[PDB]
Amino acid sequence: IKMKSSDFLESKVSLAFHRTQGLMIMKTVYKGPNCIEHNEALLEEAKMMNRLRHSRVVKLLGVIIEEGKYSLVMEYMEKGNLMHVLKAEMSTPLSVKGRIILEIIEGMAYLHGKGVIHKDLKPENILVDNDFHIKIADLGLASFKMWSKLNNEEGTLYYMAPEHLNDVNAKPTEKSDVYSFAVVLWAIFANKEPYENAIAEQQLIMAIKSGNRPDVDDITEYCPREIISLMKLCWEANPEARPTFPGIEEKFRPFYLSQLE
Amino acid sequence: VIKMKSSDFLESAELVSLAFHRTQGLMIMKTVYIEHNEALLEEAKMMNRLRHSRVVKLLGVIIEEGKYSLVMEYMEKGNLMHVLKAEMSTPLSVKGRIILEIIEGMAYLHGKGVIHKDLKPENILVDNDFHIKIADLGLASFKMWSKLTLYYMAPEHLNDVNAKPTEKSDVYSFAVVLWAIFANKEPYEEQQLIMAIKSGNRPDVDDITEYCPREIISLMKLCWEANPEARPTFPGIEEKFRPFYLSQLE
Ligand SMILES: C[C@H](NC(=O)c1cn(C)c2ccc(-c3ccn4nc(NC(=O)C5CC5)nc4c3)cc12)c1cccc(F)c1
Ligand SMILES: C[C@H](NC(=O)c1cn(C)c2ccc(-c3ccn4nc(NC(=O)C5CC5)nc4c3)cc12)c1cccc(F)c1
Repeated sequence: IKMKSSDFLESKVSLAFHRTQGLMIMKTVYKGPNCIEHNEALLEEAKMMNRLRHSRVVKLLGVIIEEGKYSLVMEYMEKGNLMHVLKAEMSTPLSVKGRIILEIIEGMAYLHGKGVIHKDLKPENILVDNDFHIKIADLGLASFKMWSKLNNEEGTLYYMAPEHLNDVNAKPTEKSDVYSFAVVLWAIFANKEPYENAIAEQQLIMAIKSGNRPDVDDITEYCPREIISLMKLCWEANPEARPTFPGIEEKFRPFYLSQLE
Repeated sequence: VIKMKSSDFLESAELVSLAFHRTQGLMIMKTVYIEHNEALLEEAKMMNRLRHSRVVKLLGVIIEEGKYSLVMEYMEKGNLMHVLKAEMSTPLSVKGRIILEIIEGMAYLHGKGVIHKDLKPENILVDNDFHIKIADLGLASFKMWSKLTLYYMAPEHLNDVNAKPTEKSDVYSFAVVLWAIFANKEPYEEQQLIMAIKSGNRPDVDDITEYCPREIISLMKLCWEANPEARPTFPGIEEKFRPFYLSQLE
């Protein structure tokens, strides 16, 4: 699982070419003074990332732990993130959008089943391959404590549950990821980011905390009536009222097979 | 649009940077930052069409491969709040002219189908002669370049980010600028205040200790009416305020 920087041809998210295994994605996280006290915990977190093995989760291919330099190596996803694909000038049919929603659900159920709270689910953390299959990613390292710590030693809020806005000590839960899935759902059918009419961040933060949600009327594409009810269910103000991902998969999978696929 | 190069500038200093152009003088540069380019250039081509004596002009754009910058004309005295708080006094006649120039600038923008949406004293810049220009520091009007305070927000946009701003949203902002011009300070010296504003709270008129003509108090109250329908338009304000300024204030 551990690699060396010299395992890569010579040229912060970059395309990298490993000398034997080929094209990969490299994110160098820290390039400063030595800090080897963190190293066993960083290595154990990398091993936890590497044990996340599921078709809808980006695989960690390697970790570089060098005396001044820490890097994570991931597999490459050819088509970029969900928002870029939704905005490409070829249209994405309802059947493919339905499949993507189910795969996001499958990936998120798997992560929650492994005791992982994503904490930063958004269209940019949903990557797409050539066949329009998706994998969940963590570009800002929001999910693993020590790597997030190392990233910050010396982000968009459209998808943040309202309980976390203006609250640095609220602990993210499974219901915080369910909130983010709701707005991603809205984005998949609007083909754009929400809240285009916001003027100021404090206006948007306070509006969302008081009950503002993405404009369902701004979906001019056909959006099945059950998916509008799903997003509204998932962005409920009270987290206890939000469903779980296994619960979402149990209602959305038959609906996807009978109507959308 | 004029496209410019970073090699066209001698000196830079942060302040958004003040830059010294090789021929055209002092300028303000905001470095903001290939999928983006024809639309990014088209927004700039559109900004450049705002040509008016009371609106800050886009002089050029720098599209370099690690660098995206907007170049604006420089306003020597900074923004309106900085000028109102200086201990050199601003007589009523200069305050009246400033109000009329804000109106001219706002009428011109609306005439071009531009809704400012963020009118406030920080977006009102002042030159050496105390003439003003309307600016958009937060890039609030052009989406993609913005892609790269609530005291002046009309109550219909408070706790409602999906309502579409109108010309009447700028008239509300004008009203609070009026109050600030005569108090020489920001008003309301958030969820509690937001709700009070949504139910009718306004800046305290009794907190204006400077002399303030009766017509400007009534205009202020007219322009900040809860119902957007009751607020005048800027051409409507100009027909009442231009003769009033000439006969009483100038
Ligand atoms: C183990 C996994 N950790 C990660 O996923 C990542 C963590 N960090 C810091 C990353 C940084 C970049 C990428 C990434 C990976 C692949 N690609 N592929 C393209 N493709 C194009 O840009 C195309 C040209 C247009 N971009 C990317 C970007 C991933 C991760 C994970 C952990 C926890 C929860 C999870 F859910 C998942
Ligand atoms: C075309 C025009 N676009 C803009 O207005 C600006 C857009 N962006 C991003 C800007 C960033 C900075 C400035 C700016 C310009 C000049 N000055 N001058 C001083 N002076 C002093 O700082 C102190 C005394 C020393 N500051 C400044 C700051 C302007 C703009 C516009 C568009 C739409 C509606 C409008 F109404 C106007």
